[PDB]
Amino acid sequence: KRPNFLVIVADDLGFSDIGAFGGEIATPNLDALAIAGLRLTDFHTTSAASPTRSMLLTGTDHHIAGLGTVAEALTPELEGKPGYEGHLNERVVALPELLREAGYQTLMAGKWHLGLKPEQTPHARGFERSFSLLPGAANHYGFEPPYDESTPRILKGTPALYVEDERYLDTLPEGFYSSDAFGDKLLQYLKERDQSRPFFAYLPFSAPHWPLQAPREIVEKYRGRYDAGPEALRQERLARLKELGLVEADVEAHPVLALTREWEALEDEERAKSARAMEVYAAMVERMDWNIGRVVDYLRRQGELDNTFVLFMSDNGAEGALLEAFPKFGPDLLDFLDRHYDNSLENIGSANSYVWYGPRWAQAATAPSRLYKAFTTQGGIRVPALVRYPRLSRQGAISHAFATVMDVTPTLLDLAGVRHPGKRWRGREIAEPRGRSWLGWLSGETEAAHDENTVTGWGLFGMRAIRQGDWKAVYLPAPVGPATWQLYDLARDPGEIHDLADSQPGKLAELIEHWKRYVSDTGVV
Ligand SMILES: [Ca+2]
Repeated sequence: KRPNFLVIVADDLGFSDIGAFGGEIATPNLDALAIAGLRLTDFHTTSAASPTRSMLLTGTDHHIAGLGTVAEALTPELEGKPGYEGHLNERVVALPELLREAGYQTLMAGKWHLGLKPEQTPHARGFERSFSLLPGAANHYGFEPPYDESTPRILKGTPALYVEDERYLDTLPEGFYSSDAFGDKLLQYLKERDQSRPFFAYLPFSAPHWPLQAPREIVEKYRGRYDAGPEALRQERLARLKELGLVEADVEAHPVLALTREWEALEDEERAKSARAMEVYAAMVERMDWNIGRVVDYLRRQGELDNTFVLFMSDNGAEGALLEAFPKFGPDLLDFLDRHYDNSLENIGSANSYVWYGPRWAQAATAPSRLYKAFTTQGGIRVPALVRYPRLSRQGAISHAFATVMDVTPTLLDLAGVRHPGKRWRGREIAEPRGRSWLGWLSGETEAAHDENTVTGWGLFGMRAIRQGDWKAVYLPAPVGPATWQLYDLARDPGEIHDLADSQPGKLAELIEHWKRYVSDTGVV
């Protein structure tokens, strides 16, 4: 009997935020799935939202699938390059397109980020029912600033732009909050389904992405929890990750890098507003979890949960960006926020606040990894992941087997009994997956879907990484790194701390060869 699929994606969720991944945040629904299922510690996305999402729905690399760089950063020197179209292109077929022709009902509620135009929406790319925020982010409550020439570029590119199927929405309902609206819509779609056939349900939240906003009654639950700051938090998370066996007891955490003032150097007002941002974030995660519970509990009561392959992942590392630090997100973002929002302590988290938590809170969640979102180090690309499907033998454990987002499409086609069509689909040439199906591994037949010779590449925002087995080389340009290849043995040094470039030039050499083939195979510019 063919399984259902429930693929749930958090937006900028960090590695140890969820209870079953070492966190203090209340996530009882996700915990129950994770502990019963398989937690992954070596599962990888890309370093940003739309690249990852392009891969998750294709089984190939973002440079092929249309998100060679993020759309919001395309220049005229890249526009025209194949795979840099700025949206999911027609050089790929998506997973829902393939399941839909094989009898699955394809259902989505959440953030898309794969295209703004009609012919690029979920309805156009294989979803029969969809309720979607098309851009990368937006106000969770739908409160919009004035849009004119003087509006910061980062706000202009994040309107609350929603579609349902083919209808671009004029207005949002009363009481709209993103995670609740997504929960509501996917539950509706599930209740209205044809019960004699399986479904592919896609639940990409916009939480916990900035602006950090959540229901006050949930924020209140975290009052005072983060008063000790982000370095005290990082220590609690590291200890708990070791206690749970998610990281080995000897692991050396990468040092925290930040241009901001450390907690103890902050004035009391500043501290209070930063802790409140973290209390808000925690509420965002809890309320996402609560909506997940609504979906999952419905399926359970229907007797469908055990027949549903449930995959949860974040889409990249925790978000450490200072949005004020990027002039191109302006002109003056902070002044505009100061004149149009209220970020006073007591308003933070509500519709007319606009905050992000910054590098220090972000690195508490990525530890022991190096850095955070938009870096090709482990901090930006190693994300929490779980699989709950009791029809698979490998459940109840923590697995450190290498995996990536590109493995999802081939795994789900496999379970559906559906063959990838090859190099041609709907009269056009298409790419075949670069990932590998997880079926043998999760069946207990092999110990991993990949091996010591597997080669995987990353490149975005000028950064690079190239990995074979557990050897990884990384390239961070100025001002963020030495603008040279650094080499790491991930099996001994997960924090990417000890550069082996000089002591293992032969291994670096080979990885640089692999990197050239990566660029060549996928069209990296
Ligand atoms: Ca993201």
